Amino acid sequence: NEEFDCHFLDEGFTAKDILDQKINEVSSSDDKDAFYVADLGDILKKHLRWLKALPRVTPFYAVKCNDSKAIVKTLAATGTGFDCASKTEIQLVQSLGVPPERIIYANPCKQVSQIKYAANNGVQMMTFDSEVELMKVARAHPKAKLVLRIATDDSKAVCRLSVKFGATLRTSRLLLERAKELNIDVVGVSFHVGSGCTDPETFVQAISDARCVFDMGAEVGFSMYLLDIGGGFPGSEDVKLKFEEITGVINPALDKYFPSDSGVRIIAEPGRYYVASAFTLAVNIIAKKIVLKSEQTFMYYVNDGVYGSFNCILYDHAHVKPLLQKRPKPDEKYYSSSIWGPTCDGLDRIVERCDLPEMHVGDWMLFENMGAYTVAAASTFNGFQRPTIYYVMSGPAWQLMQQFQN
Amino acid sequence: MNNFGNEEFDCHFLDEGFTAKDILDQKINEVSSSDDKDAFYVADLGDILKKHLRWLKALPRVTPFYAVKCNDSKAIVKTLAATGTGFDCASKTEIQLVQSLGVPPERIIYANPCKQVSQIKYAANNGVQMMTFDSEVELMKVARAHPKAKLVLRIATDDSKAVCRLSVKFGATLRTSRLLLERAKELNIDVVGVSFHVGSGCTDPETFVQAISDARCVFDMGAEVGFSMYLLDIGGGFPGSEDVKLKFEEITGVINPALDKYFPSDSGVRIIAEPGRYYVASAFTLAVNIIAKKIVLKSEQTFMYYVNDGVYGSFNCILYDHAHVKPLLQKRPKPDEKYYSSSIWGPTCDGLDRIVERCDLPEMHVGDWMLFENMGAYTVAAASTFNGFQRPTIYYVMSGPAWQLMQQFQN
Ligand SMILES: Cc1ncc(COP(=O)(O)O)c(CNOC[C@H]2CCNC2)c1O
Ligand SMILES: Cc1ncc(COP(=O)(O)O)c(CNOC[C@H]2CCNC2)c1O
Repeated sequence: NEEFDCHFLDEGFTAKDILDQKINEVSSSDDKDAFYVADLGDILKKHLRWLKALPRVTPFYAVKCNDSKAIVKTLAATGTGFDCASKTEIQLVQSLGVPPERIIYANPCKQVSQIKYAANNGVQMMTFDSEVELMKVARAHPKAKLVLRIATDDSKAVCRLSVKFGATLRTSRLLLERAKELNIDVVGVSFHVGSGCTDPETFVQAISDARCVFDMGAEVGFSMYLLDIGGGFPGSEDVKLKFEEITGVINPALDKYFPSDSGVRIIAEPGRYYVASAFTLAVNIIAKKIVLKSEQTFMYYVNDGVYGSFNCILYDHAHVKPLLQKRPKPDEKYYSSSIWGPTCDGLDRIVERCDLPEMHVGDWMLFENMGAYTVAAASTFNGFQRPTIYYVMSGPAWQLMQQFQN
Repeated sequence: MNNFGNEEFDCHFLDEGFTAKDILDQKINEVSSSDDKDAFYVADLGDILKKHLRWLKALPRVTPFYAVKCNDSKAIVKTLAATGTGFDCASKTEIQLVQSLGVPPERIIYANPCKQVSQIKYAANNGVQMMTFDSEVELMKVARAHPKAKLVLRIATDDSKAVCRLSVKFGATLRTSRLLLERAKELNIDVVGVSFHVGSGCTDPETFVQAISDARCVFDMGAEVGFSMYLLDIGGGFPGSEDVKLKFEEITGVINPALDKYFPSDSGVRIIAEPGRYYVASAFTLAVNIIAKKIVLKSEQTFMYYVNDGVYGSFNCILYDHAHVKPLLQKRPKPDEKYYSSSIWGPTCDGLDRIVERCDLPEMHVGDWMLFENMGAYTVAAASTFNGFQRPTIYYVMSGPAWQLMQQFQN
């Protein structure tokens, strides 16, 4: 089974070269299903980079971003924590041998039976942001260590009047007092700035707000020690606001509001940072139409779409950039083109308009940075199966993973 | 009510005097004093049989080929196969599903106009001869991978009033249709008919008339080039519930005179359709549990309810199918009871996983149930397990008389 099958990446070869090779091998096979190449070594590189940029912050990987068992196994060997949102994710993490103290149940609104599942399996730390959640915890997991999730302002959000998660400071005070009444232990504070962060100062504000709630806890008699700064960090360099800019703004704020001598323990919940760039998707052009506007335009149909990997266009506000597998000659002509998914849906369209050389059925298109919120949310609408994932890892990357295990 | 063994093929008896609603009530009452309150469906296969009887009555000249993609539940396909419908399959997996249930290939149309070559090869290997197409490259692929196929030319329609527009993506113009027929003649490929799709969620029935007229024209084009055209495929778009402005019978009352005018029976034409949501929409009712609750003060009281199904699950139809969902209470509320402005949210971490932005509901509590009717079409077929949340259990029910009706259809 390919789930736990990993291939060697030879010296001097990158995931890109492996992609080229696999494509050339099937040139006349006629079996040209879409497929992923996933470089686990890129995940190890991301971990080293995190250790360098955020030395005070323990990463808890957000399983929901991509729950591939190979990914979770690699990260567990690396020694990260895991942020789990449901019973199934907890089951996945524990099946790989991760002890419960490396799991945070960071879902603020949890079904009671799933809270009980967490309690049965020793997962003690959970987040919350409402009084009803406190009632549920008191009845189903009374010895849990609760982390109060506070609200953060996203000025760019589509729905700004109705925020799904996060308590205001005013509500946070009442929640701390209520938890004290119910004899429930609150041990920290969490927040989530969001993937669509444009200004790193948002983090500063969140950290400042977190400190405020910490002070409230001290007033009510809690011994607060856990600060969870959430996720939202970029997973590729193809972004305006790069990881290191964010961390360069975060670390002084952490030192100012949560100095190390205070005894605070700082964690994060990065999802896309670890996995986005590790996965590259190859889709095959399965159909083609030429529309005359005599300026020629083209419609290409590929065998992955908005019901599959490209659901990220709708759910994750993703902007995907098609890349050519075979290097184009410098002089060849480009045409206005659209790219469509395989399903019956007229809205199953990947790219409305782009410039491409004339391509043919059987040619491949590549999409980089497809690791995050792509396969995790794919469906089998129309009966189309999920692309196979080929995991690769070089020898030196495996050695680095061994060093992390030691 | 509890499934034992396989969910797919387990069916429960629906006793005399009971409706699917009563089964929902019973299931809810049965788990009233426990903490396992996962979301679940009640699927009344008898409603599907009723829909088939209604179709036979309203469109006696049109053989239905069920659009498997709308809801690919094995129980649904088995019931319809026993009923004797055809099947419209969009991929190798759907063909596999239909054939596994024992349906012969002549009751399958591969009505995907833009097919991967290996899937065309699969269709050829398993005797599925009839496929649609709307482009020259498709003719090349068929000539190379399925040369003996019977092709149905899919034409464009003005579906501007339809809820789900398909014509931007699929369908040849009449001008293109002439060239496609001539090209098919060059390649020695047999074109046997014409198909169209007015668009899912049709709002104006006159579209069908024009579509049928266009089909007649293409038929005539085929006759000019030497094809003997006999198959007319009028697609889908029919409503699946009575909760719509444009009801099934108005559409069929517009379709039947057009069929008689442009395709009289004495011509030898064979007329089929590809209804998806018509057969299954109202057969499924979804019950979700309120798993979390927040009170927001405006003191005008407002409420946020969190349930254990969402936009990544069954309610993906809000995004993909332009669905407008109406939450229903298990017990019809007393007239005097106070209502509050309320929002309904899915279980996932996503801030946009929101089912209902604003509605009026009495104050509800964790453990209460909400019902969503007419959830059969384009709901489970496109659900994912994002965040690790599992698909709702489906409980299939069927009364004795419904089974008798199915037996009559099978004979
Ligand atoms: C509570 C919590 N923790 C971590 C993450 C992961 O965020 P990343 O940006 O680092 O991956 C999340 C993510 N929550 O929502 C992001 C969704 C919204 C659309 N697709 C991604 C989280 O909620
Ligand atoms: C070719 C073809 N045949 C039948 C159907 C079924 O249409 P119904 O309206 O009868 O269910 C279709 C539908 N195709 O896309 C409609 C999807 C898109 C979003 N949700 C519905 C079809 O294409």
